[PDB]
Amino acid sequence: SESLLYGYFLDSWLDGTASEELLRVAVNAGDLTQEEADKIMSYPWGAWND
Amino acid sequence: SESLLYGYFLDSWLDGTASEELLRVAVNAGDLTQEEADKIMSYPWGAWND
Amino acid sequence: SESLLYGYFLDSWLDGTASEELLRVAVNAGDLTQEEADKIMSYPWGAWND
Amino acid sequence: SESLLYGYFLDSWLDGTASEELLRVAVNAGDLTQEEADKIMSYPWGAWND
Amino acid sequence: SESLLYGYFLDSWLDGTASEELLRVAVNAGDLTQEEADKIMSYPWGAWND
Amino acid sequence: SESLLYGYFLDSWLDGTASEELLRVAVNAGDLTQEEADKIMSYPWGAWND
Repeated sequence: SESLLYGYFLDSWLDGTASEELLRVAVNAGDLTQEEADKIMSYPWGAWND
Repeated sequence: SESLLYGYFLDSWLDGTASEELLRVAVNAGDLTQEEADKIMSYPWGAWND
Repeated sequence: SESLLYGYFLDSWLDGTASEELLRVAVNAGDLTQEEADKIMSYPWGAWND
Repeated sequence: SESLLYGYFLDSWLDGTASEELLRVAVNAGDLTQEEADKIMSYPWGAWND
Repeated sequence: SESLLYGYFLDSWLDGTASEELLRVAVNAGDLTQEEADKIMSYPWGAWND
Repeated sequence: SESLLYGYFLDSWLDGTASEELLRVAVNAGDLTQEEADKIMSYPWGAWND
């Protein structure tokens, strides 16, 4: 099952506030797994603003 | 029982921010089941903005 | 106990965004029970905007 | 322990959106206990807007 | 562990909406412990608006 | 596992509302561990506003 903040970091990618770097900071923080970051990046960045 | 982000992706369809493609990205990500996507699409898209 | 999205659909009725039809779509989706829809409709629709 | 929507209905009283009637509709709906409604009404109504 | 509404009442203190009186109403309501109120008051009131 | 308010205090750092002092108040309150504060500070402060 996913990290507690997966939905939070996925939302920030989809609303265009998060960057590639931020997600990696979260990976090294342990708030996301590497696999989760790669999954979030598979979404259209800033899709909510389209 | 539903995927953790079902209510999140249902809300984005109902508020008119999500698209058909986005839901399918979530299906292949494993954040939604195929059945859940098809269920969300059964709702009036952008119903909150009506 | 109630469906996960009961509080969500109750809020949308109370803030005047949801309709009678939408609640029934949710009933047939299985995101609300028939009894839950009938309960939500017992509230003043758009009570938050009054 | 409290009804799931206690914090929701307490917030609506504190932000000045809920009324005495609404809380009682929730009591008869079973979304709040009578004791919970009486507790919420013990707070300053619309305290967040003060 | 903390009362369900601890994070809610802490947020209202930090965003400058809650007062000393409100927190005490919550103490007597049983939505916060006395110790929790005293803890919340240890934060800079309206810190989010600074 | 993390303190209940970790995601809350991480969000306030990322949206630029929280300060170094605030996080330390939360450390001494016991709403965050020292390790959690140091982790939150490893993120770009006010990253959501960038």
